[PDB]
Amino acid sequence: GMRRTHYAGSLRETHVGEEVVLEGWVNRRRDLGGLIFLDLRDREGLVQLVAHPASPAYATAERVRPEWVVRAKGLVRLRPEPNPRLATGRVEVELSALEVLAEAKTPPFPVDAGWRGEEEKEASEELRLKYRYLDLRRRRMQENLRLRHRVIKAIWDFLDREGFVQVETPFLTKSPEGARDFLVPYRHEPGLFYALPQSPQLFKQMLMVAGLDRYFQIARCFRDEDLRADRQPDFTQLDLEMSFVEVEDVLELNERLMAHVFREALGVELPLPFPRLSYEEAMERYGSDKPDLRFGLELKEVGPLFRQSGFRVFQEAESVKALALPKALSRKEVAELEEVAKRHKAQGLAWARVEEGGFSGGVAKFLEPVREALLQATEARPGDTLLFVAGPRKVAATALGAVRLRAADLLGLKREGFRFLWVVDFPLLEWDEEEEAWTYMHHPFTSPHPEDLPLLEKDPGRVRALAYDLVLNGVEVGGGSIRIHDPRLQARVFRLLGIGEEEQREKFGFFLEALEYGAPPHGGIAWGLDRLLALMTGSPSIREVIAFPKNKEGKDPLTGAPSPVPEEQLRELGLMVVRP
Amino acid sequence: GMRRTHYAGSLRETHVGEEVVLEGWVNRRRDLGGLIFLDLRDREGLVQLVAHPASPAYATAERVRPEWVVRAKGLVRLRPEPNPRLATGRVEVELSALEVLAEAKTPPFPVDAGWRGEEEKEASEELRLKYRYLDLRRRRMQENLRLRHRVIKAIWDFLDREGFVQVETPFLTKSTPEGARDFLVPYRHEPGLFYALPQSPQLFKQMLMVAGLDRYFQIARCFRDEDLRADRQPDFTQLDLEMSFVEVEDVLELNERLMAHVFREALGVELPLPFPRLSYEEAMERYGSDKPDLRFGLELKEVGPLFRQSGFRVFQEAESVKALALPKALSRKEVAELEEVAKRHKAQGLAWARVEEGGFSGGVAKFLEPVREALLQATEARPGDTLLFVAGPRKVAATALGAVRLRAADLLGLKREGFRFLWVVDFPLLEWAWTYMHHPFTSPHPEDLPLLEKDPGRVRALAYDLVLNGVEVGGGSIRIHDPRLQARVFRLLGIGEEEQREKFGFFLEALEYGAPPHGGIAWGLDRLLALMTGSPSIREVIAFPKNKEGKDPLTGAPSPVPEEQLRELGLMVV
Ligand SMILES: Nc1ccn([C@@H]2O[C@H](COS(=O)(=O)NC(=O)[C@@H](N)CC(=O)O)[C@@H](O)[C@H]2O)c(=O)n1
Ligand SMILES: Nc1ccn([C@@H]2O[C@H](COS(=O)(=O)NC(=O)[C@@H](N)CC(=O)O)[C@@H](O)[C@H]2O)c(=O)n1
Repeated sequence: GMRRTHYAGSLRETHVGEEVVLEGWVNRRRDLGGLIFLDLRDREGLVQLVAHPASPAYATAERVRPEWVVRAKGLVRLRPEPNPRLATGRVEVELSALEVLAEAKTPPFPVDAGWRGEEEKEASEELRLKYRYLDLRRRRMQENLRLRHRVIKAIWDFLDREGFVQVETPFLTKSPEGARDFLVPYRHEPGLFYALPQSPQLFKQMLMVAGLDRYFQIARCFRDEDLRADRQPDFTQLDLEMSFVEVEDVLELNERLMAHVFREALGVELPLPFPRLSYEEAMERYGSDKPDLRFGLELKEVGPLFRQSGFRVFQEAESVKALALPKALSRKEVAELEEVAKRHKAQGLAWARVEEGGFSGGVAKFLEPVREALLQATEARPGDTLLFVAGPRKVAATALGAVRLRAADLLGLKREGFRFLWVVDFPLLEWDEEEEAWTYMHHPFTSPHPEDLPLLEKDPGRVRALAYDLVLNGVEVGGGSIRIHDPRLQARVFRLLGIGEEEQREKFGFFLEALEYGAPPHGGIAWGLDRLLALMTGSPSIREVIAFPKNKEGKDPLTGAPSPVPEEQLRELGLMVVRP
Repeated sequence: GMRRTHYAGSLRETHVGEEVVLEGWVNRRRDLGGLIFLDLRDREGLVQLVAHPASPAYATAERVRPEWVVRAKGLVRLRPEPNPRLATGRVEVELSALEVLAEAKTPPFPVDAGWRGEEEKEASEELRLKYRYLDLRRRRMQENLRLRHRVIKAIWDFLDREGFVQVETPFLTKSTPEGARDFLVPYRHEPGLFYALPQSPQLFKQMLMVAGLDRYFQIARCFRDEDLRADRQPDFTQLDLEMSFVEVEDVLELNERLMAHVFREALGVELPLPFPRLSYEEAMERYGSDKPDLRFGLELKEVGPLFRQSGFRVFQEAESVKALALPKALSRKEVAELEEVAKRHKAQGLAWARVEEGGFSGGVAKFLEPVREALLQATEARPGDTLLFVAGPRKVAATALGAVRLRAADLLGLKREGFRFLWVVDFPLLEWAWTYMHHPFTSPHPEDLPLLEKDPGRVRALAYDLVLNGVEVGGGSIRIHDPRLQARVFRLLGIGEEEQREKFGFFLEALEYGAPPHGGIAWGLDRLLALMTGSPSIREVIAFPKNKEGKDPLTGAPSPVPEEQLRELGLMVV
């Protein structure tokens, strides 16, 4: 068997007196009165080795430097004084033998602090990526990757128990989730390409046409986007699909799955069921379709209070939303929130102060005439600051919701734990304020609400979709919908989305043909697994939970990708780079 | 909750008297005696629905057609006589309600017969792939896909219990001009730059050992743009794993126990442990192949040193004479077929003779009588057998008679059953300049290190192949962890410093920061599943594979893109 008798970090006082064989890295060396103390490290943590001048191990111990790899043999003994910061801190290994398995030069940044329970100083992330195989030696990074393992295994255990079949779907496939495709040139016929899948969407629906009833996959997705907002060129989804389901069936299975994952991998109990908010409810109350429920400060509609007001900017607005903050803001901070508001298309931010009887600052003058109704509507107390955005309903909600989020940081609100929620009853179409156009919030295979089918031709903007988003702590961690299984309806919805019969055949003809062979009712969802793991670990970026990620420009400092290829190779593909 | 109360195929006599709600596809319809029989299908199998004339569902049941999707409601009853070919065969459902959820076109081929336990006529595979979502309705295809699920879950269970960490590695990585051709991905923001899809996770998994994770695995997709002949797909799946502080023995032992766990859990088959082991040299000598089929015997025997004084010059002067004893007197037709198999494998010919009770007859029988007692003790041949001989260079004679041995198995109608695994070990590190076999990180055998510069062709590697029924299903090695030894192997290969950096620079630098001893392996998961299912191609164990030519008839890929999509990438077709 193995030479190793134990993981180094697993030794305890119950092993005192045993002879052990250990293998690991030298976390740190210190010399004292002729003794050589080596902190030996493996994935279970540190244990102290002691090399005595009279031991045969001593000559070898004198050569050793940090990050060298050694095999050590000796007797577990109690330390005269224990180190309470270490799990092995009561014991040490009295070395009888020591062998160097590998030498090492000094690393470009330290990896030893976290194994001692000490705080790690911030290193340059471009350097950590360039030497990612050293960065991954740190305890925090190994914890992240081992949590990732435990989450996926929990997912397999639960979905296997629920009868889901794991199916691996293609990577070299047909050239659809609202991004650009990554292409792969076909070598034998220049001008031909594969595309990497933006998601397995069409394949998992075909697996329902095939009668497998329920599917899942830990799927890699590839999307060529502006990597703004911590995007990686490829990323991981828990993808799943079910047959003969309504929305509620998908929502309940996912809730139970999430509670299982959090229980088994984090030791956290998630109360069930998750809260549910409709799209309109979410934006009315929070000004966001990804509400952060870790704090209050809900938005209130006060437009109907100003229909007789001399303040034309309020009186003409479709909506005036208000938010009461429990603090008297400085003029600098107010201007900061005003800038946030203006960055979200608002015409501006109004403000005032609540005092014992009257109001002070900003627009207080125009607030005095409606004081009684306003205080009942906002629940504001003396010392608060009231903020207002006036305008069209979606802008006013969205602008003051972003002010709300920013203000939680300014006020230092303690936001704790994991607050999941479903957002449901999305409209089928979203209005692009900029491009003056209708676009789909979810992909084109999302089923409209069956009660709304006659509105597809009469009034498309009132049409509800059978779609849903899963939100965690103000972050979208999942999204899905019930699908269209009638080929007539899917073409009808394609026509509505501005897709003629020619484009339908060229992009989706194979899938529309599949719908004519008896497609069952089906629906599904996909989680953003990297996003979820980042939240579960409190990481600032999904790069902390991916073993070998790209940097922010989608480049790989570790390997040098992306890079040129030999001119010979590029000519074999029958392509050339166009001259600027 | 769900509308259905049960999977259609899960109903048994224990459900008699319950009212059920079922959803599925119409497998077939038959009218007999005024009753309408509908075989309702879902993934657990078929159940008979019966519509009686008085029933509200009677008119609906008469109009439904194959592959329509329906919801049925009724009472579970015993059949008057059971159909034992169905798991639900003791029961049927008396319909009270029947609702059509989707109509269906007549499929281009039948998918109904397997679910009744009947043989299925072979359909054009190109037609099956074009309508793959329909092909996957067949019972056979769903069993393959569900077996694949059970194998992967069993791998996760076992390796998780043994302390392995699953780690996902990059799909967009560095293109290298190293050997097999990469599939490329253009980098939009800087035309002329490309990512490559990974040929394997090799460098990432070794770096994970340098990172101290101790033991890793991944169900990994590999992409290799090479010749697709011999049932290859442009991408395929490996079970990929790596371990620290191991010797060859530690890797083989782990993989043996893992494989036995997989077969027990996913197939209900017991694999005796340990697996047999043969060195590469023993495998070549006894079977003429580095992937021996152990499902039958008929071992090759070296008889060269028997004819060093025989008059038969072609035997007497050959470097090697290999012999094989077949337990059947063959026809002159059969011998000439084996002879052509030998010549097709670079042999000069195939000598033969029959073994009689007192001596030999036919072919080269005359030159065999002087050495009869020794020839028979070496071949263990009995009267009635037929001796085949190939004389020539050692590797050629072995390889040719090994292929003769395989073709002979079919001629004799040998029963080849079950699952026969073995390890092939102690491969040579190199082969003639000099070149490595798989990748250049494989460790030399420690006791052969001084021969690296003196006698390189005799240096053994710490490399191993896993073979099942004559097929390579896995390969790996102990890796080099000493950078000075890795540079030493590169100097032996003539691979300069500028070429090392351009091809492995980031990994060779990683070795300078303390790499532990480590080693690993990868299984060909598709290949293993095809063997586990008796499928003739890995296409049968992949949900949506390419055809034999590498194209996808289902979606039409690879396909052109609009010129604007390609111009945005800064590339053009020449
Ligand atoms: N660049 C990114 C993008 C996304 N994601 C995460 O993928 C989820 C689903 O993606 S999705 O595009 O919203 N819809 C789909 O892919 C559907 N096919 C799923 C279905 O309808 O069943 C999002 O909710 C994010 O959490 C992430 O992490 N990084
Ligand atoms: N076109 C194919 C090719 C292969 N394979 C299967 O991958 C195994 C390993 O691949 S390998 O190429 O022999 N080496 C490696 O990839 C090393 N990184 C493994 C290691 O050293 O740990 C083969 O033994 C086949 O069973 C398959 O299925 N289809």
